[PDB]
Amino acid sequence: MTVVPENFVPGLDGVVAFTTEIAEPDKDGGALRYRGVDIEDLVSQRVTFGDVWALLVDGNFGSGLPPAEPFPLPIHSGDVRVDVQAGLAMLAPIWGYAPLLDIDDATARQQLARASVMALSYVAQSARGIYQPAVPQRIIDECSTVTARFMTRWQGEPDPRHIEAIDAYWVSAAEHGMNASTFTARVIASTGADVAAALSGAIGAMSGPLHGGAPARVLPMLDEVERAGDARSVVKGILDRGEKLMGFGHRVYRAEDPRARVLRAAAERLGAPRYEVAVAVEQAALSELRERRPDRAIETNVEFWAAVVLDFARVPANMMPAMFTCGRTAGWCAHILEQKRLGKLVRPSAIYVGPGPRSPESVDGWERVLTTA
Amino acid sequence: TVVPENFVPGLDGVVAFTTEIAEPDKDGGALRYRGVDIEDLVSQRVTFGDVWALLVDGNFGSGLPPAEPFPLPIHSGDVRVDVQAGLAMLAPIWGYAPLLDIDDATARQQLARASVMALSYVAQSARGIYQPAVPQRIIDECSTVTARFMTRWQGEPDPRHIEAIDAYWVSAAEHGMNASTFTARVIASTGADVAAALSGAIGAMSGPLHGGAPARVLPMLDEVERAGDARSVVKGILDRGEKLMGFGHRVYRAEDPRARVLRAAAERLGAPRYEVAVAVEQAALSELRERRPDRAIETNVEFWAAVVLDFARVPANMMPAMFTCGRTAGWCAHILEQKRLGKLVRPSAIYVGPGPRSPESVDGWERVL
Ligand SMILES: *[Se]c1ccccc1C(=O)Nc1ccccc1
Ligand SMILES: *[Se]c1ccccc1C(=O)Nc1ccccc1
Repeated sequence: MTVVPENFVPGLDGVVAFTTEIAEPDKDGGALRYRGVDIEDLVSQRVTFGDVWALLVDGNFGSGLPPAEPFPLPIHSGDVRVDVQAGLAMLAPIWGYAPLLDIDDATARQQLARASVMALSYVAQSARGIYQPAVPQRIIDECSTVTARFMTRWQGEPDPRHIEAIDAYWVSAAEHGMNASTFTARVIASTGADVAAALSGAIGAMSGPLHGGAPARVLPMLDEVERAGDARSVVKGILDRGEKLMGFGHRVYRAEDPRARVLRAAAERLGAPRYEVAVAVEQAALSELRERRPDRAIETNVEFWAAVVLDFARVPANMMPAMFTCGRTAGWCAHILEQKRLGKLVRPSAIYVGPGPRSPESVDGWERVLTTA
Repeated sequence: TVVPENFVPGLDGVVAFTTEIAEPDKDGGALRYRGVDIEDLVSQRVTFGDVWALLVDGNFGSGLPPAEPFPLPIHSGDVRVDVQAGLAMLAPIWGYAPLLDIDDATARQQLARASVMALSYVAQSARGIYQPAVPQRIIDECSTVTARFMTRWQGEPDPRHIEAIDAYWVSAAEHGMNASTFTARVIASTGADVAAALSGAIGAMSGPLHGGAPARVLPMLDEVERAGDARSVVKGILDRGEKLMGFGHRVYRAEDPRARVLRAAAERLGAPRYEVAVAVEQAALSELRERRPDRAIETNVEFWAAVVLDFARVPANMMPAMFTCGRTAGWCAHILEQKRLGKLVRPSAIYVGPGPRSPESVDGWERVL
């Protein structure tokens, strides 16, 4: 008889696959820490994304992310995710990226940083589009931070406070543990392949709708409440139609997500025009959902305030998933470097529950098969 | 106080899925596709397209369709990079929706369209940009996708070479759960489009640690052609410290069924390197077992994969792409199985890093704006 482990969980839910020193998503304590440093501390003191990238990868504020070299994007497919996923994979031949097996830690760290900032450059060019002239390097070179250079390359003359919005969002979305995309990067890195191939694979896993973390569409709901005037009526109407309230649902932490609280505070101080309506919608959505089902513990998803912050920086909705990918490159690179030092291939097992030995003549459609008989 | 739950890193020996696709019966020394032995499939010369349908669908009847005309848009100098990048760009132009928004029939059709697209991309990339493309009219004269692949790449393929590739691809179609197959399932579990899953799996196959890629034995095989004594040459390689390529421990009970199948194909098709290769196999096996009478030493399947692939005029740099082409059958079958399972793959990790500390206490804080 074919048996299965007693604590068999399809999808490896709750199974410990690694021990990491990178970050601690303290869901019981309601805090998020990068190498022991709270994200609230990082975002309150206005630490740029390039420095947080160094902190996660290196464990200290050693060497920040360098600027991207001039490299026009070679892929124009109409999908920003596809453009950067394919673009990164082709960096290995032209830049001579060796397999992770054949390089030391210092080479891998430089390669990770070089490609990480190239992914940001590729997204900015793809977002700008092919029907618009490229921004000259001189305007980009006037900027001081990586985040500022990204917006300048994409928008030309971005609002300085919109740059501050992206830094708050990118830091808050830099790393959140062993998600599907981070797991994908570590598995590819565990084969010894080049860092470009590992980053490209993780981009593909992030594209999936079920991955979680991409900003949900809440602008149609926010626009309606601004027009109607009563938030409680709008949320009740959406629920009464059999639809789901976007941006709200089951709790992830024990309470309010620390990333969600950080993003809401950023929208207030930076002067988000939608902040007043968004707060009113949040309290109405919580009150309606916490009363209709008083048993569930329901909090606000971080994707609700991520959309508000990204919309404030004038990011189109179809571009929002790409903004999430750009920030997550810090967490991806940190886990890739840690996996290289770990030095063990990741290969789980599978239990066969299929048919037993059967002759080919016993398979449906065998007569159609052409053979030497 | 921070303690792990009696684990080892890398998920070794941990069951992640149950599968109906294939059973690598290592303790019985047999490999079966949906219960069908690969030895039976090869002995009756079942083509790769039919085996692709058997793995994905569980039955024959609708094999791999011919590839549509599409000149390869990526020329990076690496065949793996070309196909991996090219497959990812199929989604926007072909309207590939995420796996969450399509039914099984749509997913199966999209997998077949991309799977045969990957073979065409590899053939075009191998042929290079310094040569004109083979016209579609000549390709249509062929009857199988394996013959279409050789025609698109070489132009005037030897019929024996086509049979050699067909035998190798069947044995390399699927070998259970591995890093590349695991990667394809993980990406599919997010609901992403099948093109993204295949592109990610190709990157996983690129890694040297994956295993199964054709062994580097040509310099050694060329050597025994000179000396003429297999026994003398192998002993020298061990004596000066190097490792005999293509030989190692046991994988199955005694013999890998794919290795026996591939070797039988070499003699059936009159491979010139066959006589030398068998002599090296016996010389390497006898000396390795004699030096270490405890460890079970058996011929790696990748040793005979190099012999068969080289016979078909496949260069050494192309051999990893050849392995990628054959494995597309297994990846497509597992992606469809993952689609029906509908459970996201999301493991957990334990934090063993530094405790809560202020940013000022971290080294290098003074160099931060
Ligand atoms: Se971009 C740019 C262009 C000219 C002068 C200064 C800048 C700049 O760095 N702006 C900025 C960076 C970071 C945060 C807010 C604003
Ligand atoms: Se390809 C080709 C071109 C012209 C005529 C016949 C073929 C052909 O089918 N060759 C072949 C296919 C499969 C196995 C052996 C040979």
